Amino acid sequence: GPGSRDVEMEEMIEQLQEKVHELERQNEVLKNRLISAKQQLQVQ
Amino acid sequence: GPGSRDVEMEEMIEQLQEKVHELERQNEVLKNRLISAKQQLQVQ
Repeated sequence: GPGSRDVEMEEMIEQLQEKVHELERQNEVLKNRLISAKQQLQVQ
Repeated sequence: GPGSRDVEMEEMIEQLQEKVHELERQNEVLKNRLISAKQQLQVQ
């Protein structure tokens, strides 16, 4: 008989949560690139 | 199909999908700001 757990449901949810996490990481990288460029422009 | 939905689960899934969309929009803007500045650095 089928198991109590729906593994496919678990994976679908985990995939969506990981998509949010990876976009947040990419957002942070972009923000840091902008910070870095502005810091470089401000010298002198 | 038949219209049976768990309201709280559906709302959480939609909120996560909207977060993905918002992060994608935000990251497009940051990337395009960086591209714009590089293009300006090419003004000869």
